[PDB]
Amino acid sequence: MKISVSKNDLENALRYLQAFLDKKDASSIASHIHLEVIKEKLFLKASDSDIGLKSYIFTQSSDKEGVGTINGKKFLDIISCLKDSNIILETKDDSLAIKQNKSSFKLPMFDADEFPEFPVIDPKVSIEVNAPFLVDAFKKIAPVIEQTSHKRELAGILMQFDQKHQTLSVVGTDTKRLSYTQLEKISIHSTEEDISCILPKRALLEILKLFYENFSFKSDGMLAVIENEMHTFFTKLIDGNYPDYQKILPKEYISSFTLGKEEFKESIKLCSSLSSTIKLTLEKNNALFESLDSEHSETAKTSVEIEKGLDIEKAFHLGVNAKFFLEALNALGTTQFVLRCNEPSSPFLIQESLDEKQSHLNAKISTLMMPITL
Amino acid sequence: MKISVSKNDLENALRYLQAFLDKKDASSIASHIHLEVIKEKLFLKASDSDIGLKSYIFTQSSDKEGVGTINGKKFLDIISCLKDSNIILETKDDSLAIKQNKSSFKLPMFDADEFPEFPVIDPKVSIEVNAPFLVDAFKKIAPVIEQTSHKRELAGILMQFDQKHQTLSVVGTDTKRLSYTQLEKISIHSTEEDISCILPKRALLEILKLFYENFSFKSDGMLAVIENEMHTFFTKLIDGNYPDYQKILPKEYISSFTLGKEEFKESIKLCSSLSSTIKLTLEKNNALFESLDSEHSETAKTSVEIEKGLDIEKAFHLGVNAKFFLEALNALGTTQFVLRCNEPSSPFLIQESLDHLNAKISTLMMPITL
Ligand SMILES: O=C(O)c1cc(-c2ccc(F)cc2F)ccc1O
Ligand SMILES: O=C(O)c1cc(-c2ccc(F)cc2F)ccc1O
Repeated sequence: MKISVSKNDLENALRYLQAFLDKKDASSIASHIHLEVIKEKLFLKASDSDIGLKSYIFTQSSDKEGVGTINGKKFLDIISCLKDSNIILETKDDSLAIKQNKSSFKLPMFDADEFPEFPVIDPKVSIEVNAPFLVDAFKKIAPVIEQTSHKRELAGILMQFDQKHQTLSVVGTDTKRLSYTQLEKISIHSTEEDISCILPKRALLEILKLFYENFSFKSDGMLAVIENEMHTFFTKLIDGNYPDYQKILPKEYISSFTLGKEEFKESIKLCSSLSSTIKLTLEKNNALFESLDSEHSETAKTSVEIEKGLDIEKAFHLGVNAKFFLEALNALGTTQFVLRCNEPSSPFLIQESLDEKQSHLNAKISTLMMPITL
Repeated sequence: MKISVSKNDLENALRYLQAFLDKKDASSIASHIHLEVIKEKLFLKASDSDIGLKSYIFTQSSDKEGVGTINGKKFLDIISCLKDSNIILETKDDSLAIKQNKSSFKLPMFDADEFPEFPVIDPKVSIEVNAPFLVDAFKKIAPVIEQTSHKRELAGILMQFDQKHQTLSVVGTDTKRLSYTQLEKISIHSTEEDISCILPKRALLEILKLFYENFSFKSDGMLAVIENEMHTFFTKLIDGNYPDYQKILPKEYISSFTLGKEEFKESIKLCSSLSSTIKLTLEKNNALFESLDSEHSETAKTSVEIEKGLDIEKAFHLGVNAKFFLEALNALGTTQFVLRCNEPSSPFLIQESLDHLNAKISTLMMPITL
């Protein structure tokens, strides 16, 4: 192996690959990145059976093609200490030499056959993603997903494909809040009419680092593979049947109040200094907030005026988890939000203002939430 | 007590007091700020026996004088979440009320009499600091002082006052490196011709957050008290004798090299990617750097051209600790540095080239063998 590459190209590829390495035992191949030069490209990959990344960068010059490995952490540390000019990488019998002007480094390579095979699938489902809407939905939904949840399938995010109606539904929950969206007019190529892929939280968080728009998503009902111009990412799916979210959603809502998002954030944040739960009191022209499960002797109260009068005969009292209410508001792209309610003891919905209106670039995430009693 | 104060003034004051609170036990008065209104001022204190800060802010309107307390962490959290308009603070029995228009809060107070009284000293030494030299010395030397030092007097920074010749010496060490400076022409008032104060690392760090120039330093040999227009700070001193740092320093050096600071920083940083220690080779027109305690078959090499020839016939070899060498260079204000050596196994010195507003820190360092 012998090549020249751009320092910036190489450093960037190495940063992304860090999260796929077990870095603590430097003597194990699990701490190494597999290297392969083929034609005018350097391929770098770090993976195991469950999750992995294969990246590539263009060579500036190419002299010998071949394979090798190198400790990924030490490789990034070295490159980040160099100038922004080309770097010469060259093997010397199970050792990689790294050269930039007057600086030179040797690191040992391991057997490249000890690296696991990068998997390849025959897809049952595939889409092209040319806009930010899907990763937006992933980013907005992620905070409600618990990796340690009891129900196996709730520890990841749900992607439910309806190729008949051309919708991709994206759903996450911890049983206390459920956040969802239904992305429209998605060109879904599938052998099945309805197929479900559950991505583990771990993999979801890596997808947010690696992709934005202009990538493909493919799956065979076992693995998910995602690819853009630079990267090929894969993860194993979570096996099982994610519960039907549409049967959990209430049919109708008695009341639907249009309220100020930032005003509600401020007030809830303010009251949550002393308590994880809050008592919300909605009147015709006011919203009152009080700390609820604070230690005794501690109180925090505030209110806010509602100019555009709510349809409230009396006074609606709702106990809410502060953090969960905030995160639901944080997932909304509008300046106002709709709070849809039945009784104080039953689930309530938080969603954007004009949620039925169609969007292109971003997802609209709605959140159903169990209230606190009293 | 009752007082209407500015949100930002109160917020800012509370942020500074956080480091002086033991926040983990909220049932302890160590987690509380002492509040007192007197005339046009709200005084806020956070302290124990060992360290403390007293601050104040102003009111413009009528108030009521009195005392009270409040959990300092909870108070900051509340005030940081409020709007940028006036905040009314008022005691109501054993509770502090906070009011900003539609927002209102009550928090339990503890007995203000349990609050440790803020110390007043009869100073045996005092200085007026009207320039950043001292805090500059503190900042530059602080990294060599380990707070977890098992030898007690080395856990703090030395301030050695020489009344007779108007010099303040400031010194830190961990036994592997010793960093020092002699601050000339300082108006020292003191009841002895020589006196020494050792400030704990803890306190040294807080001083850097609070003070810069235009402050007084005072001590009675037991507490240090530092004061500006805004704040009064104190700390307990570390008791015992700081070792004679002056007898440690070599009298003469066989070799003295004037070298580039940033180039050495870069080359050492580069080699320290694979090692904690480095082998330095100085030749007439070259400086070579190699990783030394790197693992089997791991190597990092680089070199730098020295345009102005060094004064050596045979190449000089020196093993160094990378991090200690870097921090010694980080303490220098000049673009070049003087490295002074005897044998490769003898202590070596780093200092500025060509040694009002900045202190000059020299660092003496034990080398690594081979
Ligand atoms: O099994 C469960 O108890 C359960 C509960 C919910 C759920 C119900 C009501 C609500 F307001 C929010 C939720 F996340 C969502 C999913 C789920 O599996
Ligand atoms: O305990 C010690 O032996 C000891 C050693 C030093 C010291 C000696 C030489 C040197 F190059 C650096 C040092 F910090 C400085 C202070 C000190 O107390």
